Amino acid sequence: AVKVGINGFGRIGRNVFRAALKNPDIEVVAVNDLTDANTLAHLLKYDSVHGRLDAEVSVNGNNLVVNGKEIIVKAERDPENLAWGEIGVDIVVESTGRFTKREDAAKHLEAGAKKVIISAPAKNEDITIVMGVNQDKYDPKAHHVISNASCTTNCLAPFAKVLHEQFGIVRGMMTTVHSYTNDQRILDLPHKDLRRARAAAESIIPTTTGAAKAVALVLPELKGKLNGMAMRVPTPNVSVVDLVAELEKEVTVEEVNAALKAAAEGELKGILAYSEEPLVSRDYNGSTVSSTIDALSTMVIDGKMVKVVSWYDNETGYSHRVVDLAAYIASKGL
Amino acid sequence: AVKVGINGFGRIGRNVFRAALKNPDIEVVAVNDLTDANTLAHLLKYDSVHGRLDAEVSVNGNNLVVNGKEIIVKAERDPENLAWGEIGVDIVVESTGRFTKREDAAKHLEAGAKKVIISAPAKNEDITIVMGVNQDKYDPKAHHVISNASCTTNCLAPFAKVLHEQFGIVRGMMTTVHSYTNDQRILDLPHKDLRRARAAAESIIPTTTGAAKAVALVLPELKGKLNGMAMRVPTPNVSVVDLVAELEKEVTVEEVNAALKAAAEGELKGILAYSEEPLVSRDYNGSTVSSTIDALSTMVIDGKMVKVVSWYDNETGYSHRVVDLAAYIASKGL
Amino acid sequence: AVKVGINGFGRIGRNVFRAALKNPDIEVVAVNDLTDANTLAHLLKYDSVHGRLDAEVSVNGNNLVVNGKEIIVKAERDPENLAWGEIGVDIVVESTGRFTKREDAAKHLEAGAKKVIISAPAKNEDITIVMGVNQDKYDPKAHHVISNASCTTNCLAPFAKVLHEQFGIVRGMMTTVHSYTNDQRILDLPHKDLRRARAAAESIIPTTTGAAKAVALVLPELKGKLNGMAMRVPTPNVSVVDLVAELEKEVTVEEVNAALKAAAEGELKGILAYSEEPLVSRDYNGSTVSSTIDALSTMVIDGKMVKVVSWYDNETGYSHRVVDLAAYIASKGL
Amino acid sequence: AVKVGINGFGRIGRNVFRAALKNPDIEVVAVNDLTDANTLAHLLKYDSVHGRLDAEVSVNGNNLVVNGKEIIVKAERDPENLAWGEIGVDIVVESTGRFTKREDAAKHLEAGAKKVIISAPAKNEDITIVMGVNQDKYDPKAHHVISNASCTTNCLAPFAKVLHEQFGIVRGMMTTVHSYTNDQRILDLPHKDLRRARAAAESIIPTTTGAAKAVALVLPELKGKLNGMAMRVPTPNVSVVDLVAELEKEVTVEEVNAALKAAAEGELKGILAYSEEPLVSRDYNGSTVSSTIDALSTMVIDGKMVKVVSWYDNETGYSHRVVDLAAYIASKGL
Ligand SMILES: NC(=O)c1ccc[n+]([C@@H]2O[C@H](COP(=O)([O-])OP(=O)(O)OC[C@H]3O[C@@H](n4cnc5c(N)ncnc54)[C@H](O)[C@@H]3O)[C@@H](O)[C@H]2O)c1
Ligand SMILES: NC(=O)c1ccc[n+]([C@@H]2O[C@H](COP(=O)([O-])OP(=O)(O)OC[C@H]3O[C@@H](n4cnc5c(N)ncnc54)[C@H](O)[C@@H]3O)[C@@H](O)[C@H]2O)c1
Ligand SMILES: NC(=O)c1ccc[n+]([C@@H]2O[C@H](COP(=O)([O-])OP(=O)(O)OC[C@H]3O[C@@H](n4cnc5c(N)ncnc54)[C@H](O)[C@@H]3O)[C@@H](O)[C@H]2O)c1
Ligand SMILES: NC(=O)c1ccc[n+]([C@@H]2O[C@H](COP(=O)([O-])OP(=O)(O)OC[C@H]3O[C@@H](n4cnc5c(N)ncnc54)[C@H](O)[C@@H]3O)[C@@H](O)[C@H]2O)c1
Repeated sequence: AVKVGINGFGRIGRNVFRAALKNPDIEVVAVNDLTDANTLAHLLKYDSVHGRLDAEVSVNGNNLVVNGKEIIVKAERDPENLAWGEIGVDIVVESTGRFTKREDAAKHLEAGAKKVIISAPAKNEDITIVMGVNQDKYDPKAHHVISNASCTTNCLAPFAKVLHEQFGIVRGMMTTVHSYTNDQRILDLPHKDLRRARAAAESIIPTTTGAAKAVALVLPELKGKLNGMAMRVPTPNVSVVDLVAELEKEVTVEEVNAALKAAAEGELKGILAYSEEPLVSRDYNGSTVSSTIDALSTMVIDGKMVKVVSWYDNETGYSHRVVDLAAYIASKGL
Repeated sequence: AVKVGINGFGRIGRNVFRAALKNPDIEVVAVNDLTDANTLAHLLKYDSVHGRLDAEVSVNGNNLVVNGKEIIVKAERDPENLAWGEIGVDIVVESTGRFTKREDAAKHLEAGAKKVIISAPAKNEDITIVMGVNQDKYDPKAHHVISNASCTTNCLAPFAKVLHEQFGIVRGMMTTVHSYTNDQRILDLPHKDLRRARAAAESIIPTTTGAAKAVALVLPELKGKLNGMAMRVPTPNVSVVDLVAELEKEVTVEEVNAALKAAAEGELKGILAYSEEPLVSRDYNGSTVSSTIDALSTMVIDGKMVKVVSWYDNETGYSHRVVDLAAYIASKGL
Repeated sequence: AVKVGINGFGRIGRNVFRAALKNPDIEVVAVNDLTDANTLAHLLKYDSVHGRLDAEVSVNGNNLVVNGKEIIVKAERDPENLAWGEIGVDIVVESTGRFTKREDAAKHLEAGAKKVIISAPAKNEDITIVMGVNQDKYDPKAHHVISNASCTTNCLAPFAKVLHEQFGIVRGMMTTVHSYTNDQRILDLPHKDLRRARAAAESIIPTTTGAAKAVALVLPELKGKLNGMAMRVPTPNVSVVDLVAELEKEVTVEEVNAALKAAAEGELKGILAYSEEPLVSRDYNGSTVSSTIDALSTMVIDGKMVKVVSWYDNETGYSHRVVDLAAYIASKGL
Repeated sequence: AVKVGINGFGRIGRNVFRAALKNPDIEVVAVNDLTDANTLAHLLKYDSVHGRLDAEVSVNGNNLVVNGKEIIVKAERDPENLAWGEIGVDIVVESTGRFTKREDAAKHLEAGAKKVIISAPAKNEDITIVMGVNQDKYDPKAHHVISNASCTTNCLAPFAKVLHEQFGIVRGMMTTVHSYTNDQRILDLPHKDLRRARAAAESIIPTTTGAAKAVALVLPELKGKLNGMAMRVPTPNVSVVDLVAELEKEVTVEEVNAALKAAAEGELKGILAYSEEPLVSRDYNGSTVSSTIDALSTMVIDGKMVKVVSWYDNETGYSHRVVDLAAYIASKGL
């Protein structure tokens, strides 16, 4: 029903597409990138990480035909010339990675879109939402440039929430051991981040993350209580959050895991998951939840310091959240 | 001067051999493995991780010849049959990974050697030593079967000592993001550990570690204060320790780095190193120190919770400490 | 229908099992390995290359329970002790990699089975079959210990048959650029083959292959005309054959491609596939045919020399052919 | 001596820089890229493939200081603006990958340079040289825009030359199994070549090559007699050429190998090398020759069809040849 347009048909853009084909509440009517339709059809069809799209994809002139519906292909470098309004696009998913500051993202609104979901942390957005955490704070009257935060924040927030509500976080530090992404380099090339300049598939690469601090945007009570870093490693998809926290109450592993399982089975079902199996990163490829607790890794010291580890498919989970947010937003009235 | 034999000419035995080539004090005279001298000479010459050996290597009958010196090659499955005594070996480096219980390692003693250094965490050993942390605790009379601990423990202990001595650790949790080793599987094969059963180069693999508890063996005051986990990733060598600790003194990032830098330049010179460069794991390939603080990653929260990151070449640094321990033991009279 | 047993529940053993679940002609009633039922169920459930099995898998005592069918699990190191006969097993799939000589393989018949399929090149076998090439040569009275040849030979033979029949092969050389397998080493360890002793995921590793020579076992006319080598590379599955042959007739790329395409659509349907897409190795992960021509790579020089490239999922395509041969053999009378 | 400028301080640019450090005949006075001196200094110091540069490297304002030598750093996207002439640069190495067409490369001549070496196959150049094959054909008066061809052509031409001279090539097909380069993509992104669009470290990726054909530029007699393809694989550096050729005379494997070895030790010493060790790609990291025959891989069928395999460090060997050519051109007078 709600008409969606995707700006930047890359890892997240094409994964959102894939997640959207499942949602009957949403309809992707157009995509914009920097290439032609033949190239997009080919990239959409064959995915190195996710396998063949199971849908008939063809090219009809300048457009994509997927299961008989035509999808408009644009190739406009400048968001202002998109003309979203002319084709009836209501919600734009901004997934280029170039327009995360309000000045650029709002161009879509000026082009006739009713709402914009930035697929990353933003600057000056109306509101930053983590589904299952603070979607209730969205005001349809006032919020038009919406950030869906990062994949890492989507992983950490749901369980930080649980731990905080339940035991109370004094302070905590995280490490995300993260698959490489298109922001890195194949072989030692210039980068703003000198760590991210280095061959992506050959090293463990420390890099900064704003994800722990960003939790404070969706869970105000944690402002100034978490910090963290990332470690980019030689895998193409799937990541994991390692959080070490000092709690207010004294707990046991059993207690910590019970609260997490409860939430995964209740309030956070479909967002937070819980696993007691000894799995590895490849096992989570294709996982649509935001966070899956590795129960076997939970660990406590002195009743107060806990280690919690949670898996996330950084392309899939995050893309399903983008679609969830689009439906929720549309559900509040456009 | 002191003659050394190496049992198990694998990643550690060959790395120990390379390090011993630069040591004035010890001389490797014989090796034992399960293969022929021709295979061993090939493996010693050409290393996938460390490149070509810059030495002249040849085979003379059943022996390896390295820079004119003849090295005896044995192929004895049973340590008891080694006959270390006849060829004068006083110190045996136990690097097979099969004889880590004192009872098994003591077979070299039966075979004529005077001291045994097990290249891993041991069972019932006379003493566990971490060079620069507790070598002073070694008694030449009382201790014959000595464990050099694990690579991770050698990384963590030298800086856990500084932090504790300086600020006081209340409690702390570690994660080692570690390169794969020969204990893993190429493609999903039975293993006691169901996580290590999985394709080593394809996933992020959580696995347990006793390295954080094992710090208690060399710094008794940390007994029951640390715990940790490991994450094996798709790189062939070089690992990193990520420690999150609750300190007793309120600190700044600058004071933590200054204490670390101070120890690296002083007391722990050769063992602890300190780096302010934004490096990646490949830059640590060949590093001989046990631990190199990544000073740029140091972070504090609420003045009490710290994050310290330290690099280690799990093959080279650990091998260099094996040689250091061997010469320290020799220095104390054998 | 025909009851089957699997000896060696590894990459081929488990992939045959997966293939067999959707074949109504055969039924796997028992497997043999060197491990417990819990480890095998785990490995059957979660695969690093092929993902999660879509079947319900559990452990019932000492056995596996798959989709409500109890599967007997054995842990006999000696085939002669398998007692295949007492539980009605007619065909045994020999996939341990240890029993490729007819005399070793024949222990299975001593144990009560009626037929043995060795999942690799054999020694002294009754017959070597390549489905699609010479299965008509199977004789139910004279052949009991059958070899299904190698994955490489199953890729090459079907298209070498078309080129030969249509144009006539004078001579030709093959290279298989192949994924790594459990026969290789994680980090430089002794191996009979000094090339396979080297870190599997770190290099391009030239290795010998008998596959081009083995085509003569299924296509007698090609004896002495083909030879080749292999290059093992850092990918966990999927391989490709590059054949260069001197032909009898003058051809064009179009002629050669049309010939391959006709065979793929007619006689070799299901065994030989034909692709006009510019795909990469990951796109063929899960592919069930033995051979898929990369039509874009077909090249001719001087009307006489041709280059043909064909893809193959070395685990899946091969495993499906084992299943096809088991079904074929059962149709001929047991 | 000859003052050299480098345009595009990338994999080839910095490897040429490394190679030049050793040449007393050539002096690198300036480099141009698109970033600052601090970034370039860091990239030159720390290399993911070749390790730490053994030289003192610092930044002196806006310049690089290497072992006392100041190296001017420019950052001009447009070659027209480099003003080579003003700083005395005689030879320019064009290694950005963007200016291979004569009209773009000639811009360096208009900016004051005397000669331009394009580090890639070119369009409309004055001449294409393969050191040790046709450098004798270079005319100082007439040739000012010179291509040093590709890394593959440099591997192939030296031994195709020997083979043709000795036995005579009728026709041949080559496959180059090649390390990934910065021309590829980390995770499926638009690319002009839909093969090269796919995740580089995840697959075996077939791609066209003009290297076989380009041999005819340097060995005119082979025009129309060779063709080939490439396969990009998950390794960061080092490649291998696989040539299958129909010969004019009848040879033995022993004859072919002795011809290659004779050339490697005579004519082509330092360009063509010969190895009888069973080595792997990582063993050739840092290899400065153009082509190293893998003698154990030589194979003959019917005395007429030959397979010759040759290794090449695509970064280092090519880079030393760029330095070789520069020194050659200089010696003929500027
Ligand atoms: N990859 C992940 O795991 C991930 C997860 C969550 C959020 N994100 C965020 O999503 C964003 C996209 O990341 P990605 O990994 O998908 O990147 P990407 O490189 O795969 O895709 C970006 C796409 O945008 C296109 N593009 C670039 N500039 C354009 C322009 N001006 N107009 C139109 N198209 C343009 C590119 O051609 C490409 O197709 C970034 O903000 C990233 O931080 C990424
Ligand atoms: N790789 C590392 O980073 C590392 C670091 C520190 C300590 N360690 C420990 O060192 C030990 C060896 O580790 P590795 O990685 O060098 O292993 P590895 O597999 O590469 O080497 C073991 C070697 O021992 C030989 N061997 C096996 N059984 C033998 C026997 N009975 N007699 C003689 N030789 C025998 C094998 O042929 C092989 O060469 C293990 O205890 C491991 O925990 C490993
Ligand atoms: N992986 C491939 O691409 C492939 C393709 C075609 C043919 N093959 C052939 O198939 C055979 C198996 O290859 P793989 O890749 O599956 O190997 P693998 O190493 O993955 O599996 C071997 C299995 O046999 C079990 N095993 C070993 N010795 C045993 C014994 N004595 N009794 C019972 N079980 C035993 C092991 O525990 C393991 O599960 C080899 O002959 C191989 O050449 C392999
Ligand atoms: N990598 C190899 O093995 C290899 C080998 C032989 C030849 N080559 C050829 O050499 C060239 C360079 O290849 P590479 O692998 O080094 O690539 P690269 O991507 O590593 O480096 C190119 C460098 O050029 C700089 N650059 C880009 N545009 C520029 C501009 N307009 N002005 C100045 N600098 C600019 C980039 O920042 C980068 O540092 C290509 O033509 C390639 O085909 C590459």
